Amino acid sequence: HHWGYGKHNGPEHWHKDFPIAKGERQSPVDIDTHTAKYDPSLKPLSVSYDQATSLRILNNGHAFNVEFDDSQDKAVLKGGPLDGTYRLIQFHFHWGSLDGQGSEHTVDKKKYAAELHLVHWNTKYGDFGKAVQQPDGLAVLGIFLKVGSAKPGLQKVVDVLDSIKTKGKSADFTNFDPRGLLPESLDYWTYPGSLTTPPLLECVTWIVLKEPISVSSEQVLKFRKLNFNGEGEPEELMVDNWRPAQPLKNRQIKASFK
Ligand SMILES: NS(=O)(=O)c1ccc(CCNC(=O)Nc2ccc(I)cc2)cc1
Ligand SMILES: [Zn+2]
Repeated sequence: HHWGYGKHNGPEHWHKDFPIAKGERQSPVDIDTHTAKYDPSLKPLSVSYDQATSLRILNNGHAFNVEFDDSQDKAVLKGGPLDGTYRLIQFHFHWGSLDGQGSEHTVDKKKYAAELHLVHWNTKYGDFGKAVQQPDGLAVLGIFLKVGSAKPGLQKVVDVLDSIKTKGKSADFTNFDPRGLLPESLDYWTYPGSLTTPPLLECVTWIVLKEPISVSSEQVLKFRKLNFNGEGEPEELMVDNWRPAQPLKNRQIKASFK
C-alpha cells in the first residue's frame, strides 16, 4: 500500500508514512505575485547546459525522469539565490488529466497544464544522496507548461514515451539538449522548500520561472497515455501526478524582477 496519487494513497495520506508532509517548509506553494517582493540582491540565474549528457529515460511509476551523467561538472545551475555549483541530475514533469490542472506551484491560484522540474544537487555534498539530507542540498528549476503552440525541443521526449509506457521501463536517451525546454526569460521567484513527493525532504531551493513554455495539446495528450502500473497490471493512466499547494508558513517568496 505504497504512496501515489489515488484516493487511497494520494497527497492527503502521505503524512502517515512521511510526517514531514506537515512540516515548516513544504512544497509546492501558491505564488502570490502581489506579496512576492523584488530582491535586488539576487543575481541573474546562470543555466549552463551546453555540455549536458543525457543517458536514459525511466518511468518510475510516479513520473518519467530524463537522467543525466552527473559524474562531472557539465550541466550546472549557479547564481540567482544559490551559493556554489549545482549539477543537473534529472528532469521530470507533473501534469493533469485536463488542461486546467497539472502544475504543482500555482500563480495567484492559477494552475497550469503541467510543470517541468530540472533537479540539481549542490556539489559541495559530493553525491545526490548526501545532498538531500541538507537544507541547501538541491536546487529545482520549475517551469510552467501551458497548452498552445508545440514546443519543438520537447518532441524527442514525447516520441520515446511509447517505449516506457509502464512502471520500471527505461530506454536509452542520449544527446537530448535541455536548453530546448527553457523559455526566453529567466525571470523567477524563489523560496526555500521541499521535494514535492515522498520522502518530502526539506532540502530544496526552489527557482520558479515566471514565463511558461507552450506545448501542444497533442504533446500533453502523449504524457497522459503513460501508465502508473507495471506491465501486465490493470491500466491506470499516469495523470494528475501533482501535489497541491501547501501552507507558506514562515516563508517569503522573493522575485528576481520588478
Ligand atoms: N518533484 S521534485 O522536483 O520536488 C523531486 C522529488 C523527488 C526527487 C527524488 C528523491 N529521491 C531521494 O530522496 N533520493 C534518494 C537517494 C538515495 C537514497 I539511499 C534514498 C533516496 C527529486 C525531485
Ligand atoms: Zn517534481
